[PDB]
Amino acid sequence: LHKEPATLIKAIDGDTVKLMYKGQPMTFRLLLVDTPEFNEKYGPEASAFTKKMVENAKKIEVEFDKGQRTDKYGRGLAYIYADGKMVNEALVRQGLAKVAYVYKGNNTHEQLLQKAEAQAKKEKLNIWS
Ligand SMILES: Cc1cn([C@H]2C[C@H](OP(=O)(O)O)[C@@H](COP(=O)(O)O)O2)c(=O)[nH]c1=O
Ligand SMILES: [Ca+2]
Repeated sequence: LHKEPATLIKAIDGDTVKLMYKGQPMTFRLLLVDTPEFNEKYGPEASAFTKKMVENAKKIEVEFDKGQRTDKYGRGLAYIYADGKMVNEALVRQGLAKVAYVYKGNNTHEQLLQKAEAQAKKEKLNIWS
């Protein structure tokens, strides 16, 4: 996989963010994770976590997997990195997202994220508390 540049337009929630990519505004949905909706428990905390990570970054990058790059709603599907740290993973490691939506051919970082989840769960963090 390859990292590509993007810039933040606006944080949205725990697992969606609006970025400018190749000069065009797009909503991205984070691969392989599910954060609670804002109205659900840990939703606000997930929103806040993602917002802080992307707003504080000097450099946002997008990394598409090998499969589908957009979902049926037109959202980009990618791993998102903030100053080199994967937001997807960081969410899972902090117990603010579950590994989820693992579809074959867009699952390159599945094992990485399952490992993060196992550690979050062992720590009894957030969703696992
Ligand atoms: C994360 C991801 C979501 N989706 C679609 C599946 C779900 O369809 P439904 O809307 O029919 O449930 C929805 C979940 O996104 P949200 O968790 O953002 O609601 O997005 C994909 O198609 N591919 C993906 O990789
Ligand atoms: Ca969600």
